[PDB]
Amino acid sequence: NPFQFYLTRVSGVKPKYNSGALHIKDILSPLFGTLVSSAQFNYCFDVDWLVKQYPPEFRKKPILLVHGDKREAKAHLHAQAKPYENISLCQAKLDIAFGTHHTKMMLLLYEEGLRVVIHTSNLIHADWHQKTQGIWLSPLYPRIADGTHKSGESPTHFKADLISYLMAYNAPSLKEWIDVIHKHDLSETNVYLIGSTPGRFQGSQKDNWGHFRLKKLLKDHASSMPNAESWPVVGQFSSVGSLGADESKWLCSEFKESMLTLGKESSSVPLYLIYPSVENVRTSLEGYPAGGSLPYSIQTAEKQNWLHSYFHKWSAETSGRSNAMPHIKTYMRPSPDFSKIAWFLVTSANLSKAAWGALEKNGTQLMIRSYELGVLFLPSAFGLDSFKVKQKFFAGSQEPMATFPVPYDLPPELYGSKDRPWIWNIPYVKAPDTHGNMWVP
Repeated sequence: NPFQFYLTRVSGVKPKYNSGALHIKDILSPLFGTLVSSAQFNYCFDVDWLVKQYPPEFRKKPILLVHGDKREAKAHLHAQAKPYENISLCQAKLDIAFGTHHTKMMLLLYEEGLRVVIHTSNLIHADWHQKTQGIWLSPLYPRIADGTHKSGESPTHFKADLISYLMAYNAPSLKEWIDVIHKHDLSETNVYLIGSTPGRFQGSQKDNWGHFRLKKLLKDHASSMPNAESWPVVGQFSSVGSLGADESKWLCSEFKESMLTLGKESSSVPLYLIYPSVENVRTSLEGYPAGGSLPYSIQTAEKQNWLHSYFHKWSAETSGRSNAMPHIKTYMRPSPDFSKIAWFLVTSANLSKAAWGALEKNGTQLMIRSYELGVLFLPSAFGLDSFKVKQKFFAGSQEPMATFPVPYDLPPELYGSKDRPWIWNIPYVKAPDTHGNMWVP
């Protein structure tokens, strides 16, 4: 299939729902390539666990961990890695307050070429065990021969855009990876990179990152259709930032405005937000502890009760994952009957200004606090005008190159009047979870 979009394996679902899913041990297997070295960009690391996911024959190859931890957290990560002489660390600079290094990416250098993996899971056992997580696997990119001058660039500009993302760190260990990427041919890549890096972007730079980057790609590489105003926007995420006292402050002004862009020309567009309810979490495979990875605080939520009228339950019968709580984040533009989509984005970015950017200085500057990274699937990059939605995620549909695997059910289902968004720091003592426990933070 052309999309190379996968879910992680879920322990406890029937095998038909894991056939075609990937565990981290599969990604790092010798079948994917003969590993020389690797870089693991992430937020949270269990180093003992991570080294054990590499094949035994590859466990002494150099590994670079790219993280954003400071102070005692930084010391803790260094102490985790100290037993492993082959592990180096790169601390990503976070010079704006309340930012984090959230990007989840593997750079895998092999004897045979290079691969890039952009995904949504932390490098801890629980993120790969019973959660819904998303992975994009690049092609095996071959080396460009010594002495040959060619760009190695794709029609989506992925090579230059990945180098641009790594340049933003201003880090010597990542300049080494930039030089690796320069030496490989990434021309087969059919996705667009959408990154966030921390900073204040004006002028020539405003469209490089965050939601203005999305807007620019949709302006330039998508077409508007008649009745575009009836094509909804769907956003699906595992954490919610402080969005302001009403929808006009950010969500339905600048964020929705970027998401509804199509084509170059100059709003009643429905907006569906998918976020687990308390009942989704209680009845999940993990039970209430799944909610330790859904970090919405009561202090934030009680400032924006207007937001919850946009919320829809998690449901994923299409992939057998209704009880596997989502840590994937996705954004997409379905048709009014949800049978087609104009584009699909899988990313680390949750529904927050820190991740997507907030306009400042009278709309001339986009300020971003965090590192995030995702890949955008546009029909034009596949010779198509729209994607047909795959009816069953792991099924064999008659036109796989035209048929996009959406991992959750459409249309999304609105919360009922008794439902509440999962809020992780209040107790739930009315009904026990699948393991027989309550939640008492």
